[PDB]
Amino acid sequence: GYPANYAKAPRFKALIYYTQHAEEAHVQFAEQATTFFKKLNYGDGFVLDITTDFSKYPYEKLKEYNVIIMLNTSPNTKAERDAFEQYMENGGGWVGFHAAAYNDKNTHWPWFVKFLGGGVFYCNNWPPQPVLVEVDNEEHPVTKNLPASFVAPASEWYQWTPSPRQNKDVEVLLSLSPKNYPLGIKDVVNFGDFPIVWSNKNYRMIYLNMGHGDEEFIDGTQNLLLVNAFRWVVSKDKSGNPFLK
Amino acid sequence: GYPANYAKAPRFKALIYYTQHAEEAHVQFAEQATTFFKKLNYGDGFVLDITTDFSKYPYEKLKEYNVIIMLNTSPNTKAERDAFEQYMENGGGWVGFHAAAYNDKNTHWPWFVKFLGGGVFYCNNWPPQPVLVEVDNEEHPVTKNLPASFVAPASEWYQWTPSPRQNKDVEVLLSLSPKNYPLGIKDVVNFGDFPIVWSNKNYRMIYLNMGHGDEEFIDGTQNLLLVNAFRWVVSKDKSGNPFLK
Amino acid sequence: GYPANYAKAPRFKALIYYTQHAEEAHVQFAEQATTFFKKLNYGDGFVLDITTDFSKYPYEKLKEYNVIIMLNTSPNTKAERDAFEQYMENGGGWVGFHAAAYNDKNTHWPWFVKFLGGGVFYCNNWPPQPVLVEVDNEEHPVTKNLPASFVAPASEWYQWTPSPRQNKDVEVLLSLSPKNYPLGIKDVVNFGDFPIVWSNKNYRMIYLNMGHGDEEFIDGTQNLLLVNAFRWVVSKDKSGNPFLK
Repeated sequence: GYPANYAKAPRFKALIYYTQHAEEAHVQFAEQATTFFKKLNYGDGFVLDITTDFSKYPYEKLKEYNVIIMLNTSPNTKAERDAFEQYMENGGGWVGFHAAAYNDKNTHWPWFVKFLGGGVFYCNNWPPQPVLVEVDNEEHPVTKNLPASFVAPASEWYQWTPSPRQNKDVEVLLSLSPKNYPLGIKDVVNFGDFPIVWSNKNYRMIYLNMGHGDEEFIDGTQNLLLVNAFRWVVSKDKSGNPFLK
Repeated sequence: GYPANYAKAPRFKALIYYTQHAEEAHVQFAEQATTFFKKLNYGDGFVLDITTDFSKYPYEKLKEYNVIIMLNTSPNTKAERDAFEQYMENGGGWVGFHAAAYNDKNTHWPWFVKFLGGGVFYCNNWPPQPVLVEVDNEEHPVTKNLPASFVAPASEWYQWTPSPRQNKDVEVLLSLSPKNYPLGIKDVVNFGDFPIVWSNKNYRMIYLNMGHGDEEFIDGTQNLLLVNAFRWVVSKDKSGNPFLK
Repeated sequence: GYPANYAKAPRFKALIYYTQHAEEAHVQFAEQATTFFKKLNYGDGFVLDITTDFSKYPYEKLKEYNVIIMLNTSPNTKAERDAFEQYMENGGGWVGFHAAAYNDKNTHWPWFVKFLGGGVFYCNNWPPQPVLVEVDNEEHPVTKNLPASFVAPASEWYQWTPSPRQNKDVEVLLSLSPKNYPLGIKDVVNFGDFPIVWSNKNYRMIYLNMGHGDEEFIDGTQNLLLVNAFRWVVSKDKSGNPFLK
């Protein structure tokens, strides 16, 4: 048999959402990550919509998207938050990066904290720097063609309380190695669990902690992780896997 | 004695040939790869000539080059084809990239199909993406200082039929790992042998499947493979190894 | 308790010194390496001063710095050499790159030759190219989160005589692998010991042989080595580790 499946029309719809109302380093990442996903849509393998205004997307308009890619922020208004809740509870897809999972005592969105796996922002290192990362599960579609360990390019890295690993429904896929400790020049992280890529198995979602600055696409290994993360979430659609059409 | 051999004059002549009559991503690679080889000639270690018109090179003018670097296409006219045939049959050198080996039912160049090792274009993945690659032979001068496996930067990757590995006179040096399967977002490759760097031992030649887009030089490991590929073909010259002068 | 130490004010002072009176490739590295250290000082984790004139820094003014980063040259006048000698003998810190350690029969500075570990310039490869490098000691703070081996991005590489490894007081941390031999297109290095990152344990210092051209920051792994090198020299300040404040 022939080994290749050539698409006859776009396979699925993806929505990119990012804000300009964020730290310059987060806007820079969001703009370069948009270019990265646009390049993946050269030849129209899928339908890619880009927005800076999530208020135009109630649940009824979010339904058509296989996946939402949130590059630097999460919904802030009740209307936006409710739309995303209903979308995720009804089998929607999510690829979240860095500050898209940021939450503290002033977020007042317990559904989101639960959706992420319980982790509230705890600490971070400073300045952004490369780190040694480790694959927690080598048999997963996100990591099956990734080296067991590699140096990720420079980012600001976050710890959470409790660690998402403490959640029975969370599957941690990549972690920041404790061999990096003490980590930081300005703000130093000295210990603790440091997961950076995970999935809450109750939802069709993946979170990646990297997403800061203008140099997150200089590394082939991390770019492969991003392709793998996006592809896995898209393939898991309850209405069917789009790569089999 | 002293461990270094300093050149007294340029060691050999190389010719770069690429076309502007190709997909923009093929011209982008060709332009960046030309810069890469120009940087290797800082200080004039060799003589590097660059052309976009192979019709100016009959066999008598190709004789003067140790190696021809074909970045994105192969000869298309009988005169150009015949010149390249005579050059390769008389001990000439070749470094071919990506679309320089492309051939199908409308090519009508059976010598070139044989020269490449028999492989006719079969399929490809889409869009371009990084992949896990594996060294087939770790003792070879092209791969002796390369990691056993690594993630190559983004490219469009080709399968051939029959696989060049099936030819007794071909030595496969690098392979796209089956751990990458299923490979593709638009056009998905699900199985089969996937050699990407090989040599037909009947000629002083090397083929590298990568060569697409404007980010093929972001990776030190793949840049080393390219230095190694070029150096190996040049060293094997029948009139003597230029690196020993 | 809490795993993170957030700085309340800049932790230490660093001085960058580079010359414009050097090969362009050495000036290009120096300018990009200055940007790299400026990015490490985003948010003012430390105080970073930059100069092209070391004659403005007698010992009395050098004492205020935890570390001196020498990107492409060493002190050339007796006044500049005496200032640097007194600074290093009184517990000063040093991070040196590439041509900053260059010395030959016309240097007439035996203190510096001793400070470096005894190595006099012997030979080099040409043109600059990536190479397979190996970690010599995996337990050291400079290498504890680095892969055991990796391909470093393109640089011109130096051999010394005698090897710094022959010195009982020197700790070699990274080496250029002999698997790279024969190394070079123009100027070929065929054998010998090839250390590239080391420390003379009699001083608070680290030397890194890389530092040539405009593409030394394309690799996450080598960027981590540079962060690690800088952090380790700074952390060993006799007046106390600045990262524990």
